Amino acid sequence: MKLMIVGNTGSGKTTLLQQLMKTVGIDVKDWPILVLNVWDFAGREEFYSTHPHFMTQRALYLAVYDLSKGQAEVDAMKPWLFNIKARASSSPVILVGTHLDVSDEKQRKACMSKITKELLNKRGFPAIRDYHFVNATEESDALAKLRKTIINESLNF
Amino acid sequence: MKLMIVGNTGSGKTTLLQQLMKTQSATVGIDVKDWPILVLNVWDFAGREEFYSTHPHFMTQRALYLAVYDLSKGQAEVDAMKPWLFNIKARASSSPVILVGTHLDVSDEKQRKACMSKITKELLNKRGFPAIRDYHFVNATEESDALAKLRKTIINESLNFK
Ligand SMILES: Nc1nc2c(ncn2[C@@H]2O[C@H](COP(=O)(O)OP(=O)(O)O)[C@@H](O)[C@H]2O)c(=O)[nH]1
Ligand SMILES: Nc1nc2c(ncn2[C@@H]2O[C@H](COP(=O)(O)OP(=O)(O)O)[C@@H](O)[C@H]2O)c(=O)[nH]1
Ligand SMILES: [Mg+2]
Ligand SMILES: [Mg+2]
Repeated sequence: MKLMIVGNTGSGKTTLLQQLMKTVGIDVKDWPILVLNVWDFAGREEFYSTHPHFMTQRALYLAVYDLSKGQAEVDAMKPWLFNIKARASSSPVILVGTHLDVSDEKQRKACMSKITKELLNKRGFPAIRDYHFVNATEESDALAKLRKTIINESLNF
Repeated sequence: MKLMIVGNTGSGKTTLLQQLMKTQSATVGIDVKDWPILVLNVWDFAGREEFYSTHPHFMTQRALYLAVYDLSKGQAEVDAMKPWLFNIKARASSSPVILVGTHLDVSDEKQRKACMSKITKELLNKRGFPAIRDYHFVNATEESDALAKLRKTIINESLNFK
């Protein structure tokens, strides 16, 4: 299923691949011939960063959902939270509802009540550190706050 | 730090990242970007099947490797492969590996004998390196018989690996 292209930088890995199929640290492509999931690594540092330890222990999560689709999308977050918990116990999560610009207040408050009650303080869900509602298509106050929360969480982990 | 962006397709994950950073599928399944602020290694998952695909079981136990070196730099590059091979071994003792020397077009005939000799006697059938299935020498920039043989080896081993 996966084809990993490894070796040192400048050896021709990306060039070889586009020729077979006929810098970014890690490039992930599908190759239909049987479909192979191809992982193109720039060098040793990038391969090392995929060790299961970093992948499962050293990660912080943005769980993103479309608020304009209403509280069922918040429900759609539960399977994600169980999966995230199973990858790591200690994985902190920030929930982000997008499409705020095309959401009603009934939806925003319902989703928040849902979040507050059903997701916010539960074992074994991950620790959900904050939640945000944003128009993801533009710069805004709320998006800048989300940006700061992501920084604060990365530093304090 | 890794930042893993998850959720279902079309929820705005890639749009949200682009906005945050301003400071077959229609979309890439997994996109991996560095974000300098502290550098965040950001992994943007299109959806559930893509996140699933990164389970450590699939990452470490369901992977075939193309181990690439520059043959115009000579037998020292074949030596450079040994650390890679120990590393691949540590992920799964069973990982199949195909070795490929590029830059054939700017290498000597002797360069290459030395590499093949080196590969043959130091890497080929060795407890515990991984399972080195084949080796090839190619100009990676063009179609060739040699590249077509490599393409075939990849199909063959992949199918055998399944
Ligand atoms: N002449 C020649 N140049 C090559 C060959 N393979 C790669 N290159 C050149 O090597 C350089 C590095 O290639 P790249 O594909 O970026 O290497 P990567 O870091 O391993 O992904 C590029 O300028 C390629 O065009 C080859 O077989 N022959
Ligand atoms: N109106 C609006 N559209 C959004 C928002 N976030 C994402 N979109 C749109 O949703 C569609 C899918 O976004 P994309 O980033 O591809 O979602 P992904 O599949 O989760 O990566 C695009 O047409 C975006 O412009 C938002 O907050 N408001
Ligand atoms: Mg490359
Ligand atoms: Mg996307």
